[PDB]
Amino acid sequence: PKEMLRAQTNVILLNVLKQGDNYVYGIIKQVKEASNGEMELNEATLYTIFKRLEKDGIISSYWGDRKYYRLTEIGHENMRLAFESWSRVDKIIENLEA
Amino acid sequence: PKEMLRAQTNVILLNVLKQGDNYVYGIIKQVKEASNGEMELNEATLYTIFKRLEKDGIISSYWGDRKYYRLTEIGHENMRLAFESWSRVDKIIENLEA
Ligand SMILES: Cc1cc2nc3c(=O)[nH]c(=O)nc-3n(C[C@H](O)[C@H](O)[C@H](O)CO)c2cc1C
Repeated sequence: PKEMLRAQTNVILLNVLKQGDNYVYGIIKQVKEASNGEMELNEATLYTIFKRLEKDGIISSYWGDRKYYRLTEIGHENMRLAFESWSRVDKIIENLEA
Repeated sequence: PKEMLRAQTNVILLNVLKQGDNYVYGIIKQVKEASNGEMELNEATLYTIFKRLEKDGIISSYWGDRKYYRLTEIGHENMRLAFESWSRVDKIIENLEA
């Protein structure tokens, strides 16, 4: 299911960035560690996703003193809205089971 | 965010069907109750989503002795796979926070 994995990777990448500004290799390390090894992102997958997020204003980038990525203001608020509504969804689903 | 609401509604509808075969009005009642009133689905929204799920083999339909909908075999397994991987995602996200 290609576009569910895509969605999953998006959420994860945004959450890494939420923890702090980071660069591609740093992100890939953090995701591999937090996933107990089960998830090893390809450098190129990150460039594809980051090209799209930048265009949509959700993230921005800049150079160290190596390319760093940053969650924008829009990006933070979009994450908050997403977490809020998906949490409603999770409780609705909880009420359907019992 | 049109296509996130769409995704949310999909998950909810599939979970209703997971609880048991149901018909459009019954589903809408159950979702409104489980959502403490915050979520009132339109009859037409359900037809749009159910047309797509049927085509993809995820659900099927039949008449009572009124149209009933049913999660297919594929449908159940797809739900299980989705719940499993999103649960990995949730734990990965948990490790990134602390
Ligand atoms: C920020 C966030 C975004 C999510 N996005 C999706 C999604 O696009 N599709 C999906 O099926 N589940 C998503 N989920 C998980 C969802 O709440 C649910 O656990 C699974 O969809 C299966 O129940 C998301 C969860 C979080 C916390």
